[PDB]
Amino acid sequence: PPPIADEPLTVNTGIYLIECYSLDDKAETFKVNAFLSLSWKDRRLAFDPVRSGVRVKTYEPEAIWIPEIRFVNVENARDADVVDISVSPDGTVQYLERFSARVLSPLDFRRYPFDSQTLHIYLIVRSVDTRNIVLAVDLEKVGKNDDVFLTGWDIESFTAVVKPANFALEDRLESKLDYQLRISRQYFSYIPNIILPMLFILFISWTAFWSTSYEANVTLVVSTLIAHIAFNILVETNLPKAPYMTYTGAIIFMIYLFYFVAVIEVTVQHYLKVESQPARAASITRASRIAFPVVFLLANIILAFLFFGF
Amino acid sequence: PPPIADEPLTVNTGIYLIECYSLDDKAETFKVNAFLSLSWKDRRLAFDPVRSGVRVKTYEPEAIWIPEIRFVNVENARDADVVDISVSPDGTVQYLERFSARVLSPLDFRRYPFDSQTLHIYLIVRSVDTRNIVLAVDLEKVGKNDDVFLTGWDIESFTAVVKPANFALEDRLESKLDYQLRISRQYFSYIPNIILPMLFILFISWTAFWSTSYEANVTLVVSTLIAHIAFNILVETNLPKAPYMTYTGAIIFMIYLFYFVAVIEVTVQHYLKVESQPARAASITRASRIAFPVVFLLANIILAFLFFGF
Amino acid sequence: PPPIADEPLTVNTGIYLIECYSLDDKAETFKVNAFLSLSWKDRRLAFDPVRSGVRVKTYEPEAIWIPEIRFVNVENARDADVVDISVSPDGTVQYLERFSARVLSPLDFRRYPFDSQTLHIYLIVRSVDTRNIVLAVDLEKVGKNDDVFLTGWDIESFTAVVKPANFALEDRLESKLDYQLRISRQYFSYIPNIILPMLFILFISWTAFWSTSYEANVTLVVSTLIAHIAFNILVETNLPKAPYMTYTGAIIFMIYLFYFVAVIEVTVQHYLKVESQPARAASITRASRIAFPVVFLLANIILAFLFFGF
Amino acid sequence: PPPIADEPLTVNTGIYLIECYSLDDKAETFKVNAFLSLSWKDRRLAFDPVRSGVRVKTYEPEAIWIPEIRFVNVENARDADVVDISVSPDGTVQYLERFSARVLSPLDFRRYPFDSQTLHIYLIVRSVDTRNIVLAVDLEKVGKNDDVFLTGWDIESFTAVVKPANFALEDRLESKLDYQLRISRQYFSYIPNIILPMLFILFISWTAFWSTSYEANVTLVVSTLIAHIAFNILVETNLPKAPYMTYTGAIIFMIYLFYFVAVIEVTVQHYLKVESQPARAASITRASRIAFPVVFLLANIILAFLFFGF
Amino acid sequence: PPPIADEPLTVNTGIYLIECYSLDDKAETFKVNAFLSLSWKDRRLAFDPVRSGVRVKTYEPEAIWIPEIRFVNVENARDADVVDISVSPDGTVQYLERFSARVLSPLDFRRYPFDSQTLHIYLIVRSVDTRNIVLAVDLEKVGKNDDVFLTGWDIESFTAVVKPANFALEDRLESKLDYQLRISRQYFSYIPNIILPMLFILFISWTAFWSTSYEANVTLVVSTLIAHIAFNILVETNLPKAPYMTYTGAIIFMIYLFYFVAVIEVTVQHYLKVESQPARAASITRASRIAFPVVFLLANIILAFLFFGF
Ligand SMILES: [Cl-]
Ligand SMILES: [Cl-]
Ligand SMILES: [Cl-]
Ligand SMILES: [Cl-]
Ligand SMILES: [Cl-]
Ligand code: NA
Ligand code: NA
Ligand code: NA
Ligand code: NA
Ligand code: NA
Repeated sequence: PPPIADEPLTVNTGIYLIECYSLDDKAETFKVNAFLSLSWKDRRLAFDPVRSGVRVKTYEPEAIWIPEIRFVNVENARDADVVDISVSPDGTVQYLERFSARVLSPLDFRRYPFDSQTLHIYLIVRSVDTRNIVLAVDLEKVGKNDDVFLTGWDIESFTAVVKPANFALEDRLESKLDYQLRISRQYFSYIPNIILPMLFILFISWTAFWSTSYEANVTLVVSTLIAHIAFNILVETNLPKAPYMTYTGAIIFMIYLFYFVAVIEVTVQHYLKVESQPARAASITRASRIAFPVVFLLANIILAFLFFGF
Repeated sequence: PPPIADEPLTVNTGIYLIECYSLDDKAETFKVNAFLSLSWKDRRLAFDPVRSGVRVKTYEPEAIWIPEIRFVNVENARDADVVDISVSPDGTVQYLERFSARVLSPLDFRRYPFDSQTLHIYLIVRSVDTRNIVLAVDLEKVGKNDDVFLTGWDIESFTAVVKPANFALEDRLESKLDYQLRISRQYFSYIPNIILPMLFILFISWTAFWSTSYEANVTLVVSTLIAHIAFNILVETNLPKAPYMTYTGAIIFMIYLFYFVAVIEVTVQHYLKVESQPARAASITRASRIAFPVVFLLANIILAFLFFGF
Repeated sequence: PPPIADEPLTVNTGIYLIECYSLDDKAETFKVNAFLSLSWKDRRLAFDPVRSGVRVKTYEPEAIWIPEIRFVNVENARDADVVDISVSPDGTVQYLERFSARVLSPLDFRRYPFDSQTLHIYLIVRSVDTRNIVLAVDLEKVGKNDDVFLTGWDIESFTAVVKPANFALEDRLESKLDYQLRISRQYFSYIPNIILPMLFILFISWTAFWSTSYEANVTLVVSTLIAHIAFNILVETNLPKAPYMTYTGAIIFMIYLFYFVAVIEVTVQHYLKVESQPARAASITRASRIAFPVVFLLANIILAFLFFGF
Repeated sequence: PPPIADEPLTVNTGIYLIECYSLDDKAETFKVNAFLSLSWKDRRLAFDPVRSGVRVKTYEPEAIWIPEIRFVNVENARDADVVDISVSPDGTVQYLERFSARVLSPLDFRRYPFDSQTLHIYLIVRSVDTRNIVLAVDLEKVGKNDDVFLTGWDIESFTAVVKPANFALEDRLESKLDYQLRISRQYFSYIPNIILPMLFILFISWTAFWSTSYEANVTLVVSTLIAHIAFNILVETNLPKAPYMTYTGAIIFMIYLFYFVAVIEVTVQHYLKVESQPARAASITRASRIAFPVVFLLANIILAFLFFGF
Repeated sequence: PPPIADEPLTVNTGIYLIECYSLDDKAETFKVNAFLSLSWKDRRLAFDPVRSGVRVKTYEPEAIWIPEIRFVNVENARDADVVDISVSPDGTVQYLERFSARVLSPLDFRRYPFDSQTLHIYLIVRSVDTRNIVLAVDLEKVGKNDDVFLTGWDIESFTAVVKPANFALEDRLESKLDYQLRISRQYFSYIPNIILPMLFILFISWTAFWSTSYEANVTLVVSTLIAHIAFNILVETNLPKAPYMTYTGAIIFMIYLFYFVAVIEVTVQHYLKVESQPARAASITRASRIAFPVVFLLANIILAFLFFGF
């Protein structure tokens, strides 16, 4: 039994995160636990303060018409819990439910682990005989609790995009609001834990340039290679899967390339040394001791700018 | 209390994906979150616009007969949410529920990671005293939302196969519709991440052909073999299990074969060298330097065509 | 209010798999999704075709007495969905529910991966004041849909054991039916993927018999041993846990034993060589080159016959 | 509306395992699927066989008072299914529900994998105006079905501790029964699969005592060490986490200790050999060949007795 | 229909843990299973002992007004089970529900594995027309059962912070109580299992200082490095992820640094030895034999005090 007038029905909305948690780099989901507040005018139940004697009349949710507001990108849907319904005398209604759901918002890993992310929660509502339109009420949207935390993330802002995106769908108007939680990573623990050790084992491979022992050099470059892969296995947990070209793992790919040309160089210095041209081998080796770090530092700089300064 | 006439009851159907997600290579399932729209004529509740005054009369789902449409291939069944029921005056009914479920559609991994897939969602309905037949209404079947994404997949099309497959079952006619979501993989991130490093460590093994040091050669070919398996462990996540003959992993099997014959060759060049026939050893080695890459490039071509050009 | 007569109540039963899936080697469970059909005579609701005018009278499940048929070996119990209830005029009732559950059927891994399995679904019903007995109706038991698949299994048959096992339990008769789904594995993908590479790395270890270099030989046999264990880690997923003596893994245990005696032999050839008896060392080595493969092929044959030909 | 008399209300109880499954060494839980039978006198509904004509009067659970029996150590609580309620003429009531839950019973891993375990299921009931006391009825407690199995365990007994533990709690008496399922492990598959290979790779390390090659010896002892850790990773699944001092893993710790002193000995024999005291090196080596196995066999015996014979 | 008077409504509260379990270092959650007791005055249902004849009048929860107490930091919300409602004659009500939930309390890993933790459970209640305030009743808050256990933790205390934190929220007063479970780890099993073996493999690397064999030394330091990473993979389960600077893993980072400078030193002693300055190499080596352990023991002491003595 929807409210009736010549105007489209506006429904004021407001999310308020009590807790957010379980960001899931793999499923691209994150759980949330929040208030939802709806508010809309219904003159059919507008009432008299004086004859009834009360400032506000509460109602059970079964009793009166309530718009079908729905989340769009939510798996584990319909976890709801009505907390309050308060009808104002002029017929404005104030609905307030607690809810929680696992939202599905895609993440972009290209600048990992310096990425920022912007999680989304959509709300549609579908029209009936009246057209229906949602819109954000900022006093009740200010959705961060001070206590919200994503471990390993700094939480920038929770705000709504004030203009609803109205559109046709299966022969009805539908109105969709977009709430956005913005976050950025706590990278620094990764410097001690991921980048530095990989670099150390790479440098250990570069030691081979001061050796002429082909036996010591294969044992060097190849044993550091095994160490490299084993270490990559060790941190496999902090290197989430993407079908796209990540920053980390561009530099990883580049590191495997350095293992390969280190092996090429070692093999060359040895073939050269056995073809009785020791001067060329010692020159290629003495050269590599400068060449390898430098092309690395350069390729690292190109690569950083390509992802960040671009 | 089903509607009655001399004709079989046609029920118009339409799926509309709001979100699809959680494709699961292991369980061969994927979650979906969509509209379902059913529509069918029931003259028993056909009514008068003039005497009742309204263009359309909505009903609670308990109130009137509703066909038992059911998904066939769905674990985590019965996640339903009625959104709209609108009865036209001629007795046509328009049902619209939001639902989500994890569909069970088998995947074919033979051309991984260049595979395309075609996910399926079936709908049966079972006959009563009236025969019953489902059929697809394209205006409400156009099921892709623009926002649907399978991370790492390009989503080609969501369409329904318009002819229902009617058939006897436990002494009743049953009618089954087939909706099909079509997808194809985002392979390219795999070239930097999977294929190139395996190739580099294999080439490092081929370095042994320029060495005559049996000590350096065992250390070479066998340490690169350990590196190879360790790397395979590293990418174990991106190589899903099949009971059948995959393209990748045909080439992987072939790589293990190349490690084996490299070891055979190394051992031969060394036994030959100790039997005082150094010319045969250096000829077998100098030969291997061309033979190995070439049979590889050839075997790779045969293998590519066998899977793709066949 | 159970039906009454001087006879024990027979209830005709019939399972019909629509889908089976998620065979779980670890939990020894598998999910299923099927029809259940019950059928039994109740003269109390037998009725007149002529005075009532209809061939069959349908009933809501709340309305009439329905036997408590129950699955025995089912975790995630009670996922039910009544589809049809049709009462015949003589009082026979035809019940038909769709259901799904995860069945608990033990698997036997001794001949893995050439094993066949025979999954079980039990049905008990418990007596009241009337004795009660289940029995299988083959027209509705023919439970395979053509579309059922267990990925990596060929599905032989779905049949029921026609004689119920009646027995006393907590002072009541109980009757239990046994339905059996029979399957056999798709082994062949395992030959390229598991057996051949293990064999290659073992043969690489046998290469040591053509070397006299103790340095090269320890590096050989022990680096192939590390490769072995790393490879075992790689295929750890396809080697399910058992508390019993599996075929695969008998041969695996035997492979570790071959690494051990290869190390013993290498060490012996070297101690012999340093005790200035080179003729014994070269004889033991030249002997091993035949002895190792042959005792392997023999032990493999004994072992195959012990598990298969026994 | 509880039954009233001058006596405390005794409630006879009885669990009957239909299936037990999913023992979880990690969460320290195990799933169960059983009957529960309650029985208690209620003269308020005692009735006349002659005037009513029936030997037993069944009731719907809503209709009559039923004690709040509750499991204590259960996550995934309240999975219930009433099967029977039968009231005797003198007012004794016989309740029977099927249920399943995941019970939380701590495991003790100190003698793994020769451990036995004793799983617990508690039942409290809380007092009202009448005091209330549970007590076990053995005819309906005999809870094993013949078909119960924990894969890899032998199931000794399912019995109840007949004396309830009554106690004050939040100003009411509460009565708690303790049912106990007793089990012991199937260790033997572990001898081929875990213990023997670790021992083989350790013995391979001991081979170094017959070599004087410091190059061969480091390659030996350290490559077997890497093999060891890799093997430990391989069986990581069968070595469950404890915050306490396990038997296995005492012996593992001891094995790492043997790797360490083998390295110490090897380094010593080599420093001695370069300080031109070859006699002391060859004596320390020739000594180690007996010392290492023996201190091992001894330490293994001490360690076995400390855990088992103590 | 809330109780009315000129005063704010105080609601006495009390949690009582029956079981706590499944502490989850990864999700930073832990499950709990407890009593909740609410108590508050409602004169509207105050009653006469004499005219009604009973000391206490029990009520069904539907029948009377009950405050909306709610947990704040709880995923898997609303697992409730009313156990008792007892109204005193003066109108005080005594509510008692059993519940269980997975609480979300952040953990601090900086002093792992010597950390203590302090888990939190919050309770808000929201005001209506009356202001509403929660407060803790210690006789029913004494929440530890003697049987509570977190495996691997010693459980210090379960207490409540007696002063509620009242505050404005969405135009209502809200009152929030804070219950705190305090725990501290069982570290000692980690000394045999994690710290000692890492130290052993590190010391094995330090053996290289008594060798001048560059072949033996690369094989030494680098093979121990691989061993190190493999071992880190073995204990990866007991080293939970943090975005911050942990104590363990500061020492791990420092260990990787020692591998790196051991490689540097080895390479230097070898380049020095080939530049025909053997005295500098043997001095740097003989120096390292004291320098490495000592800077380690010092760095370990600095690092211990920085985390613990600071
Ligand atoms: Cl050399
Ligand atoms: Cl050589
Ligand atoms: Cl040698
Ligand atoms: Cl030596
Ligand atoms: Cl050297
Ligand atoms: Na890992
Ligand atoms: Na993996
Ligand atoms: Na694995
Ligand atoms: Na593992
Ligand atoms: Na691991």
